[PDB]
Amino acid sequence: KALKVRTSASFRLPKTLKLARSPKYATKAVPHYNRLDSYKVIEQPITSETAMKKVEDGNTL
RNA sequence: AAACUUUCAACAACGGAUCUCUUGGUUCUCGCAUCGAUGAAGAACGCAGCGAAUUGCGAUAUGUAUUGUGAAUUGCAGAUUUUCGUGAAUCAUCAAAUCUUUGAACGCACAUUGCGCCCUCUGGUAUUCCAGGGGGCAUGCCUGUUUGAGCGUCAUU
Repeated sequence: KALKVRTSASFRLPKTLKLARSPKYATKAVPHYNRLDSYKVIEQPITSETAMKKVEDGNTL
């Protein structure tokens, strides 16, 4: 007894212990290898003659 | 008389009838029961040495694995010797995988390849910033879970 004197007439939802995930098995099972590798990002270089201008003269492959 | 018009012939056009064909349909019978949040159906964009479509598949992209078959594929090119072999093939089979972006579509959005937050790791002086790799975060309901709320309500110091 001697109850909780409150000030806010507004009764908000009382902050509580939001527990985190501790799942009994991995959903994915095997972590997937990198979607987008080094080699998989950059495919072919270019041979359009006006790129080979830009390579040699501008220093941009 | 010629030209012309007409009729009719052979040959030639035009045109695609007829005939004959037929990997399509068609109805009838029989057998079976098997989609999907373990992401279905559908879509989008891709992917072939040379593909536009089709067919197949998903950045492991006309496939990988497995098994069988036992030498193809074939338009060209090309391999490779694997041809008394754990092994050819646009083969069959198919139980292992991959399965972009989507889509019931599920972080929140969605005429946008937009905008977040969390966990973890690696870069950059980094718990907080950025970036990269991974794994997440939908709603309802259910069973439990812990955390709580109500002088709803009981019993105690």
